Amino acid sequence: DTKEQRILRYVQQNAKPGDPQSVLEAIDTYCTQKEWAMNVGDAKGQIMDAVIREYSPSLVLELGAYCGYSAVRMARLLQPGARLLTMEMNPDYAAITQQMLNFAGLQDKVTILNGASQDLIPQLKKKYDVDTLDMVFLDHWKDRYLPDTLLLEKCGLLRKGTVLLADNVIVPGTPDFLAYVRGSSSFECTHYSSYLELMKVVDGLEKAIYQGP
Amino acid sequence: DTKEQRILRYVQQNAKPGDPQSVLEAIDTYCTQKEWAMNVGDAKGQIMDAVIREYSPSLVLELGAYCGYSAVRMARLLQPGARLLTMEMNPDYAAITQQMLNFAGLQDKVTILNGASQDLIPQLKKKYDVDTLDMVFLDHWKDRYLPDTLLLEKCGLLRKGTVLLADNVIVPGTPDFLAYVRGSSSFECTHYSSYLELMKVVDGLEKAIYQGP
Ligand SMILES: C[S@@+](CC[C@H](N)C(=O)[O-])C[C@H]1O[C@@H](n2cnc3c(N)ncnc32)[C@H](O)[C@@H]1O
Ligand SMILES: C[S@@+](CC[C@H](N)C(=O)[O-])C[C@H]1O[C@@H](n2cnc3c(N)ncnc32)[C@H](O)[C@@H]1O
Ligand SMILES: O=[N+]([O-])c1cc(O)c(O)c([N+](=O)[O-])c1
Ligand SMILES: O=[N+]([O-])c1cc(O)c(O)c([N+](=O)[O-])c1
Ligand SMILES: [Br-]
Ligand SMILES: [Mg+2]
Ligand SMILES: [Mg+2]
Repeated sequence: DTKEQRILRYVQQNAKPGDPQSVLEAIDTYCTQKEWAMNVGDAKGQIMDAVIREYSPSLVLELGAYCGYSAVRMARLLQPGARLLTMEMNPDYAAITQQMLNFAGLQDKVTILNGASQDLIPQLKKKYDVDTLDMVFLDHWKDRYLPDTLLLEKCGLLRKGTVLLADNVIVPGTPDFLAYVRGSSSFECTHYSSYLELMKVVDGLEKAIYQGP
Repeated sequence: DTKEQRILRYVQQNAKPGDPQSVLEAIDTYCTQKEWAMNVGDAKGQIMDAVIREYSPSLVLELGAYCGYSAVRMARLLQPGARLLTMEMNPDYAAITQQMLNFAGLQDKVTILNGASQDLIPQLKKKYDVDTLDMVFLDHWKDRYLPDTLLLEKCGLLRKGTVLLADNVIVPGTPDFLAYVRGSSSFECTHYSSYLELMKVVDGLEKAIYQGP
């Protein structure tokens, strides 16, 4: 089996179907105690959660699904009738994502788009009936953040107020993208500093309440 | 200089005087980005916080102060009239702890005792007219947890309801202590699983809001 198949199996064993919180917690545990994986992670996930709650987007685009962790994070906070589209070019990853969404009970709010962003973004208006996007989460290969931002602009998919949220602008880093959006009057930028989710060591406290001799 | 001098300087440089929360955050930042140190840490510190809030102890004894991190955590949550005694054998560390508490503005709630727990525990009743303790936090050298627990009992410092809270019962581990309190009818035990505070890698998200062409 693969790492992504092992993550899904761990979720199926330990999380609760229909409970997105339990799914996030199970992936967090597996990927900090058993095998590291490139999910956005809990620390940066809290920041993502706050951006979703603040802007209450009706239509979100995610670039890079992997196993569905960030899709589960975002979709569980969407208002009724709000939607997430997520693009993923690795079909085995997309297959895991679909199963993860089904387990979490969020499959009716998320649509997986199979293929590469450079091929699918130009299809959003015609094939998927998108007018403009309310929010875009960028988390795919880092050398594509800037070209896809420019493609979204050229295709007329952004409007005033559309929120781009980009992972990993420090590590592995996206210096061309950062230079562009920070230097351009077309974007108002805010940086949110945080941490990667690396492997951890389990420890514990014991509470012992004295009962008398 | 020493690691503990560098930690204290980083706090004085970056935290707000009189603000315990800012002091904790500065220590967290230094000891996860610059140099690891044996503080209880933020994850286990949240559990400590919850125990303090649940039992609202009027008299707390801490075994092992180091730089004052856990003393700041506990003292900032103590109610009016409550006090913390902390024992620290290392005079250099005891001095750092005093400066740390002074900076945080918590010095009037904490009394530092500079000596070894096995020497000072039998003197608490005579030197401070202690009757019994409401809570004990054990976080000193791990081979002393069991003998100091037995000494606290012998010297009459525990009452029915006194809460012992022990750090590191998994890593580095306190197997004799754990076997004793879990096995003994004199203690009712609860385990709180958590994680060590190891070094982290800074990353961040960028929020870029589109304004138009
Ligand atoms: C870091 S992972 C996604 C993690 C996910 N956002 C999360 O937080 O759970 C990166 C993903 O992007 C996919 N990918 C990379 N370039 C892509 C592109 N141009 N179009 C679509 N998917 C892409 C990869 O196959 C991979 O699954
Ligand atoms: C892990 S550190 C304490 C960390 C502190 N509780 C915190 O979370 O910020 C251990 C400390 O215990 C002190 N120590 C070890 N054995 C002791 C003893 N028998 N009596 C008093 N202090 C002791 C050491 O000098 C050291 O500073
Ligand atoms: O190597 N990493 O720490 C990461 C982290 C990440 O969050 C990534 O998205 C990533 N990637 O897409 O290649 C790599
Ligand atoms: O080595 N460690 O990870 C630790 C952690 C700790 O929390 C400790 O208290 C410690 N010690 O007192 O020696 C050591
Ligand atoms: Br691929
Ligand atoms: Mg990422
Ligand atoms: Mg400790």
